[PDB]
Amino acid sequence: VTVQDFFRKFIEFQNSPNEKSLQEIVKLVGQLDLRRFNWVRDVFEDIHVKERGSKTALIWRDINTGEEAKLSYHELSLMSNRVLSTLRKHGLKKGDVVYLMTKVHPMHWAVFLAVIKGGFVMVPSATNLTVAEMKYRFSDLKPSAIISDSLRASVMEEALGSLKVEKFLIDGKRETWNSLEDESSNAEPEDTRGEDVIINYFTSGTTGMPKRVIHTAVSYPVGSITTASIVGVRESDLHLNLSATGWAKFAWSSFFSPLLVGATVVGINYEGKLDTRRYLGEVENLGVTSFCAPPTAWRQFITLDLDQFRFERLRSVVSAGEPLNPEVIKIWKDKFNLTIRDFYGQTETTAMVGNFPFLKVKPGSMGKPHPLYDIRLLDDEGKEITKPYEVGHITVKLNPRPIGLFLGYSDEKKNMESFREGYYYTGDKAYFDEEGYFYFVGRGDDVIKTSDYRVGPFEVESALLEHPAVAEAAVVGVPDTVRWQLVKAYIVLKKGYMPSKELAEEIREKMKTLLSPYKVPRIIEFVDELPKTISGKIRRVELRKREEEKRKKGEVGQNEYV
Amino acid sequence: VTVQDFFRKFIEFQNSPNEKSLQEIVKLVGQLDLRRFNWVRDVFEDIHVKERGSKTALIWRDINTGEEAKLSYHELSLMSNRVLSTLRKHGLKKGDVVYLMTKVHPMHWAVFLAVIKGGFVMVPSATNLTVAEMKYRFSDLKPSAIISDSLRASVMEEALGSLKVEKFLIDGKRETWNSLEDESSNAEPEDTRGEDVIINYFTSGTTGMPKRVIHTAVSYPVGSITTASIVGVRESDLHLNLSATGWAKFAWSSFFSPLLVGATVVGINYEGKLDTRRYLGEVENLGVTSFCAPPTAWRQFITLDLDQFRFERLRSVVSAGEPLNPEVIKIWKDKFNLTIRDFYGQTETTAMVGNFPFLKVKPGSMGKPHPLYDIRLLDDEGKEITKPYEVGHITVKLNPRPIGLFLGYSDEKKNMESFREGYYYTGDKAYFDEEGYFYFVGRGDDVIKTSDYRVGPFEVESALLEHPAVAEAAVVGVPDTVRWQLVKAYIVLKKGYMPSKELAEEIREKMKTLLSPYKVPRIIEFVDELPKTISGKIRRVELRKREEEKRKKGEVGQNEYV
Ligand SMILES: CC(C)(COP(=O)(O)OP(=O)(O)OC[C@H]1O[C@@H](n2cnc3c(N)ncnc32)[C@H](O)[C@@H]1OP(=O)(O)O)[C@@H](O)C(=O)NCCC(=O)NCCS
Ligand SMILES: CC(C)(COP(=O)(O)OP(=O)(O)OC[C@H]1O[C@@H](n2cnc3c(N)ncnc32)[C@H](O)[C@@H]1OP(=O)(O)O)[C@@H](O)C(=O)NCCC(=O)NCCS
Ligand SMILES: CC(=O)OP(=O)(O)OC[C@H]1O[C@@H](n2cnc3c(N)ncnc32)[C@H](O)[C@@H]1O
Ligand SMILES: CC(=O)OP(=O)(O)OC[C@H]1O[C@@H](n2cnc3c(N)ncnc32)[C@H](O)[C@@H]1O
Repeated sequence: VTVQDFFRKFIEFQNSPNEKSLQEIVKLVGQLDLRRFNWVRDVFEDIHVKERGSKTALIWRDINTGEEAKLSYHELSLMSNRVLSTLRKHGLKKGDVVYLMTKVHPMHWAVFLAVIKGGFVMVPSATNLTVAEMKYRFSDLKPSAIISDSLRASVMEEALGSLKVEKFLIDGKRETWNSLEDESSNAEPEDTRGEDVIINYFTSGTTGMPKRVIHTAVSYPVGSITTASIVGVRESDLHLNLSATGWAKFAWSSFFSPLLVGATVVGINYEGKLDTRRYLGEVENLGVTSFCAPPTAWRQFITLDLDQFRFERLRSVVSAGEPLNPEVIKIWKDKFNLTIRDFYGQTETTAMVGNFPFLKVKPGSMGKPHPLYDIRLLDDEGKEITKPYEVGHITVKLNPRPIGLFLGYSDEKKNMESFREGYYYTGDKAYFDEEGYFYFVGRGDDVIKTSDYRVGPFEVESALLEHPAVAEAAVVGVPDTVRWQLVKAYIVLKKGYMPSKELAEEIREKMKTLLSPYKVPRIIEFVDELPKTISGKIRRVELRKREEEKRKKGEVGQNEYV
Repeated sequence: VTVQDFFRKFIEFQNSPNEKSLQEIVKLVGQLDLRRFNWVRDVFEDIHVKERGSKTALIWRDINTGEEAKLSYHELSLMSNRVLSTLRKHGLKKGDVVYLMTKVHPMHWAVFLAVIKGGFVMVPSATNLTVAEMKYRFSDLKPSAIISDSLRASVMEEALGSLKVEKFLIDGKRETWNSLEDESSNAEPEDTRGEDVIINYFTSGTTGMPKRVIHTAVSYPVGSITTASIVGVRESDLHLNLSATGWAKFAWSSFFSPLLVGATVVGINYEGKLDTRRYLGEVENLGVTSFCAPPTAWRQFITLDLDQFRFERLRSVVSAGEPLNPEVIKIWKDKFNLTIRDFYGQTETTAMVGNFPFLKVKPGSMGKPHPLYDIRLLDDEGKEITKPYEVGHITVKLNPRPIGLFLGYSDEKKNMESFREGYYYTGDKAYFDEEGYFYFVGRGDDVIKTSDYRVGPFEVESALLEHPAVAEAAVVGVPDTVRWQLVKAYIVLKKGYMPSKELAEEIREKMKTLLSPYKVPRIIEFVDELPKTISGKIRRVELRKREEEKRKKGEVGQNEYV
C-alpha cells in the first residue's frame, strides 16, 4: 500500500490509539517501499498541502518582542520553495552542507523543509554555541552554506574566519547577508533515496570530542512515527514542544511529530531564561492541546501557584530527555487531572520506549518499548535478560534493522564501540518490570546530562587544558535536583600555580568564553592526583563513588563550588 | 668541549665503535654550543680543508658516459666558494629559496656546500619530477633561484615559464644559463644560527598533496651523526650511497655522513634503470670500502651469480628506507662474509634506530634506537609499552627535543596531528624484542613506499580524476617482493567508457604525463563502487583485506596489471 495511504491510516489510528491498531500499523510499516523517497514532496505537499493547504500549519510567538505570526500549510510550502530556490541559486547541490543556527522562527521550519526537499545535509546548531565550538564543527564538516538569525550572526562570521561560503540570514544585515526569500520557482524535489542522509547532529560522546550522528530521509522523517505514537499527536491538535533549536527533540516534537499528522504547530521563542509563568500563560492563552516539555521545565512549573491556571483545552502532556520523578507527575495530575507521560530515546534514534496514551502509566517508569524497535536489555557479555528486576545495558537489535535508527556516527571507531555484533548500544542502563515496564537507572557511559543537555567529558577537559595553570582535568556528573546533573571539574595544577578560589574563578571565566553555558563547570576542585587504573586511564567512576561518600557525610576539601 | 674537538673525537670513535664510547659522545653533544653554527665554516673548512686539503674528497663516475672525475677537499671548497659568490652576485640573500635538480655530479656537492655556507634554503628536487609536479612545488614555495643539469633544463624552464628568477646550470646552454663558476671571491660564511633553516624537503602525506619538512643548519648537518654512528664510516673509507638526488637518503649517506668524518665520497651517476651487475662492477673496480643501498637494490643484487665478484676491500655494507628481508642478508653474508645492517629513519629525522657496527645483528630487525633520540613505542591512548612482542606506534619523545628532528612541517594541521602532547608520531608501527631490538610491522598511514620512494594516495587519486573517464579513484599499496609495495589504482568509470586493458593503458599513459614514474600505478582495476563508511570515507583497509584474500585463493577480476 501507497506512501500516502500509510500516513492517512496512521492519522486515523492517532484519533483513537489502541494496542491492536498499533500492531496493525507496525505490520504496515513492514510493507512500505521507501527505496526512493522525499518526505516534503511525498507527505508534506502530497498529503497536507493538498488536503490542508489553507489550514493554519504553524503559530509562532516571540515572548520577548510580542511579535506574532501564523502560517498555513500552503504559505509555508511556498516559503520553503523560495529558500530552496535561493539555495540552488547561490550554487548548492544535493549532499551540500548547511549549518542552521536560528531562534525558533517560521524561517527555521522553512529551512528544515527546503533541506529535506533539496536532499541537502543540514547541521542544526544551537544558539548557545560559542565561536570556539563553531570552529570545531567547521573543522570537522566544512560548510557549503550558513544560515543565522541576526543575533547569532556575529558568532558565525568570526568562526568562519577565512572560509568563503554562502552566508544567509533570517533578518537584515550589513554584508554578505542575503535573505533566503527570492524565487518560488525552481522548487523541484530532489529525488532522494530513503537511505540518503539529510541531517548531521553533532552529539556528545563519552570518550572524546563530539562527533556527528547521521540521519537519512527515512530515519527521522518516518521513524518519528514512534515518537508521535507515544505522545498522541492528532490532526486537530495544537502541539507545543519546549526544545532548543539545534537538537533532536526539536526535530522530534516541534517539527516531525506534528507535521506527520497535519496538526497545528505552536512555536514559542524566548531569549535567555524561561519565564516559567509567562510561558504557561502563553500555553493557556493559545489553547495548546498537546504539550511536550523536558523534565527540567516540569520541575520549574510545579513551584508556581498553579491555581492561577485553568488549562481548559489541554489534552496531551508528555516529557523526555531526562528522568521524571513521580512526585512531579502527582502534583500536575492533582492540580489538572492530567498525567505527564515519560518517553525515552536518543539523538541517535527516535522514540524507543514510553507511556503511550492507552497505557496505564507507571510513575518513574518510562513505560514499554515501541514494537518497531527491537529493544533488548543485555547483561555483560550480551545475554539478554529475563529476570525482571535485574539491571543491564539498553540495546537495539539490528537483525531486522529498525527504522528510526541513525545510519551511524561520523567516527568509525565509535561505530565499532557502539555497534556490537547484531546490537547497537545506547550505553544507558535500566531494568524490566514484571509487566515489561522499564525504569531508567542511569548511564553506563561517563556522559553527563544537565538540563536536557548531553555533555561529554572530553569537551570540557580539553577546554580546561587551555588555561595556562592546568596540567590535568577530569569532568564528572554531580547529582542536582533541578537540572538532573551538574558539571564538576577536578583539576591538577602545574608547579608554581597555587590552588585558590581566586584561581578557580579565573579558569571558570575563561571556560565561559569557550564552552556553551550548560557546560561551564558549576564546581571546581583542585586536587593532587586523579585516580587511575594501571593502564593510565582516569577512573571517573571512582570519582563519583568518592562524591557519593562525600555527600553522605557532607565533605568538601579545596573544592570551590562555582 | 669545542666544536672542532668534538668532531675529531667522533672520528676516533668511528675507527673503533663501541657502546661505551657512544654513550660518552652522547654526553659531549649535550655540552656543545651550537647557537650560532655554520657547518661548512666550522667543520668542512676548519677541520677537513685545513688538515685534509689535498686529500681526495670525491670520486665521481658516470657509468653511461664513462666520464670520470676526482676532487680534493680544497678543490671542492674553492668550487663551493665560486658558486656562492656567483649566487650572491646575481642577487641572493640568506633565507632565499633554491631549487636543486641535478644528476649525481660533483657540482651537486658544490652547490650543497654553497647553500649551507650562504644560509640559503634549498629544495632538493629529484630529476624524475614532471613539469606538472614542479608547478605544484613552485605554487607552494616560490623560488628565488634554480639550478639544473643540461637535460632537465627543459622541464624546469616550462614550469618556471611563470616568472623570471635567477637561473643556473651545471653545463652550457643558450638562455638564462649562468654558470656558477664565475668567481671564487665573496666566499664569506654567512653567520647562520643553529636554528636557521637551510633544507626544505617536499614529503608525501597520506591524506593529501605533499607538504614540506623543515631542516636547520644543525638538524641535518649534525643530527647526521646518528646516521654516521650507525653506518660505521671512517676517514680512511671510500663511501658510496645508492640514492636519487632530491631525497633525504642522499643528504644522509651521500653528503653529510661521509664528509663529517672526512671520508672519500664516491658518486656514481647512471641514467634510467639500474644495471644491477654493472653497478656492483664499478663498486669493486673503484674499491669502495663502505657502501649503502636501499633494500630494493639489495633484492636485485641477490639474483646475480655472485661468484663473479670478490669484494676485496669492502668493509661496511648497510641498508635503509624499507624492511630488509632476512634472506637477503643471509645470501650476501654467505657469499662475502659481510652483513647488511638495516637502519631506519624518515625525511623528518636522521637515523633513529639501526644495527650499529658493534651490535650483533638480528635478521629483519632494524636494531636498537640511537641514544640521541628518545624513541618510545606507544599503544593507542599513548601508553608506552613494556610487553616486548606488542605492536605499537613509533614516536619520539620531545621532552629534551632531539636534535636532528625537523623543526616541523609546512602545514600546521599535520603538525597538530603528528606532534601529540609530548610526542612526535612517525605513525610507523613496530614491536620490541625482549632485548630491546625493533621490528617494523608497517605504517598506520595509508602511505605507500615503492623502491624507497614514499608515495601518498591523494597525489595520485587527484591525478587520476584528471582523466575524462574517471569518476572515482582509490590508490593502495600492494605487496611486491622487489619494491616493498606496488601502486594499485581502483577506478570507477563514467558511463560510456567500457573497462578494457586498452582503456587502462590509455589512463596509464596520461598519468606518465602528470606523475613521477614511481607514482604511475603498476596496476589498474576497474570496479563498480568502492567500499565506504557512512561518512563517505573510502575503506582502503577493506581494499587490502580484499586483495590479500584474492591472493590467498589465487583470483583477479577485470584488474589489468600495467
Ligand atoms: C529546560 C529548559 C527550558 C530550562 O529552562 P532555563 O532555566 O530557562 O534554561 P537553561 O538553564 O538551559 O538556560 C537558561 C539559563 O542559561 C542562560 N543561558 C544559556 N544559554 C544562553 C544564551 N545563549 N544566551 C544567554 N543566556 C543563556 C540564561 O540566561 C539562564 O541563566 P541561568 O542558568 O542563571 O538560569 C532549557 O534548558 C531547555 O530548553 N533545554 C534544552 C532542551 C533541548 O532541546 N536539549 C537537547 C535535547 S535533544
Ligand atoms: C632503489 C633503486 C636504486 C632501484 O633501482 P631501479 O630499479 O633501476 O630504479 P627504478 O625502477 O625506481 O627506476 C628505473 C626505472 O624507472 C624509469 N625511471 C625512473 N625515473 C626516471 C627518470 N628520472 N628518467 C628516466 N627514467 C626514469 C627507468 O627508465 C626505469 O624503467 P624500467 O625499470 O622499466 O627500465 C631506485 O629506486 C632508487 O634510486 N631509489 C631512490 C632511493 C631514494 O632516494 N629514496 C627516496 C626517499 S629517501
Ligand atoms: C532526545 C534526547 O534526549 O537525546 P540526547 O540529548 O542525545 O540525550 C540522549 C540521552 O538522554 C537520556 N534520556 C532520554 N530520554 C530519557 C528518559 N525518558 N528518561 C531518562 N533518560 C532519558 C538517556 O540517557 C539518553 O541516552
Ligand atoms: C630516509 C628515508 O628513507 O626516508 P623517507 O623516504 O621519508 O621515508 C620514511 C619511511 O620509510 C620507511 N622506512 C625507513 N627505514 C626503514 C627500515 N629500516 N625498515 C622499514 N621501513 C623503513 C618507514 O615507513 C618510514 O616512515
